[PDB]
Amino acid sequence: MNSVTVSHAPYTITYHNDWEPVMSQLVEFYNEVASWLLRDETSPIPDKFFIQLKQPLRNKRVCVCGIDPYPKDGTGVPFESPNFTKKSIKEIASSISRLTGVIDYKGYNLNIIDGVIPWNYYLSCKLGETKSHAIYWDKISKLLLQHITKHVSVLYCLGKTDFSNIRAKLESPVTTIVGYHPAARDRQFEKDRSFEIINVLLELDNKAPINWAQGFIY
Amino acid sequence: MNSVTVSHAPYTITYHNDWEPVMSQLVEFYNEVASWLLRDETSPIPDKFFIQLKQPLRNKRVCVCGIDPYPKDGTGVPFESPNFTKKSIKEIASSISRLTGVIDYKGYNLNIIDGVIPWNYYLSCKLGETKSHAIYWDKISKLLLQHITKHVSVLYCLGKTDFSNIRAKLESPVTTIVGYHPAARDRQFEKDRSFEIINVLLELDNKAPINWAQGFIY
Ligand SMILES: O=c1cc[nH]c(=O)[nH]1
Ligand SMILES: O=c1cc[nH]c(=O)[nH]1
Ligand SMILES: [Cl-]
Ligand SMILES: [Cl-]
Ligand SMILES: [Cl-]
Ligand SMILES: [K+]
Ligand SMILES: [K+]
Repeated sequence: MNSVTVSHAPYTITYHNDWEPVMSQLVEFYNEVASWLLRDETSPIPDKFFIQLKQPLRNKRVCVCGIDPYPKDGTGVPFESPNFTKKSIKEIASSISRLTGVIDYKGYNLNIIDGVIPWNYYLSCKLGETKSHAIYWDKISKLLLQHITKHVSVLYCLGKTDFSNIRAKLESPVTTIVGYHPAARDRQFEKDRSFEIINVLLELDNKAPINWAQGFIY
Repeated sequence: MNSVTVSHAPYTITYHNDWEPVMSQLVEFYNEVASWLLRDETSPIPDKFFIQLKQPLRNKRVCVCGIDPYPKDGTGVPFESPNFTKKSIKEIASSISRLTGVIDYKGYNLNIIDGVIPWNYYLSCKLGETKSHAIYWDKISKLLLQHITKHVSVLYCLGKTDFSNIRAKLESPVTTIVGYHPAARDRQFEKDRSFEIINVLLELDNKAPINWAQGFIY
């Protein structure tokens, strides 16, 4: 676990060694755009922007990727809602409940699942405004996700319109699924088969399925 | 069925209307390289290069794709061996035999199966030399396979090394699986569950299964 310093808040970024190859470019890129980010109140707060860089990558086989943090109360862990109030994670838990038979739970967290790294393409938004920092994270977003696709077997992105151009953006050889976002119109998410498809493709790729029930909190 | 003219042999390419949108570009790319390509004796003969363009695409939900034709005796139909002598198709048949329970058969052809189009990424080779014509087919190969992946639900490529970067070339929402080639050492093809898993993937995509037993000749 090393760290590097950046000129603007949060001033230091702690990271796992698996990220070493991109940290130099990340410092340079972040120093360029950070003033744009910090003039607004943000979700998450700046000290939590990069908290997922503490996660290893070599033991990951699925990236679960949303476009950017919750408009409010983002923790720096994508989808995480400590009090289980956010619609997105509740919808995800409901789907996993249906697939796993786990009916009694108090919460759900993608970040405690073996082999899964939850990710947000953009690492912040202006408080209460989705995708408001897209232009500023852009170069960093491509850099960091491309780095993740060097490790994982499956990239699962949520939001058909949000991720409309993801394949041209990454130019990756990795398996990529773009599914419905939890708030997609007409409850399309609950019929989405992506969690099942991911496991079929992993086992095809000679990897263990994801045990999605590990995400539950009791 | 319409046809177009090319400047060198086979001179006329007849095609089903489903291929209409790539034909002008095909003519242009083929005219650019045919003079160099036709320095060699080929598998298949030039009059059979394009015979699969006679197939419709709108009723196809799976493409089974090899790298290029048999080094000798290619017929223009990928994997096809009229006398059932070639190793690849014998291994394919054996795999489908175990999957289906069909024990007595005299041959197997991937081209007589409802919903399947068998394909070769490169449409010829120099006689007796595998992948020898990749230099000539390059642009055509991308053009044609990309068009197929706008119609099929699953793309099944044979050759882990040959197709390792294929999802970056296609940049497609199609579900692409890359499996072992029939002649993979330590008999890895025999362990491969791709043919079986194709129907699982199709079901998740709300499509009908393939009846792989239609491929048998008796
Ligand atoms: O972190 C989050 C939360 C909701 N939606 C996302 O895309 N990411
Ligand atoms: O047509 C063929 C024959 C052998 N191998 C392939 O990949 N395709
Ligand atoms: Cl969506
Ligand atoms: Cl063979
Ligand atoms: Cl192989
Ligand atoms: K969001
Ligand atoms: K071949």
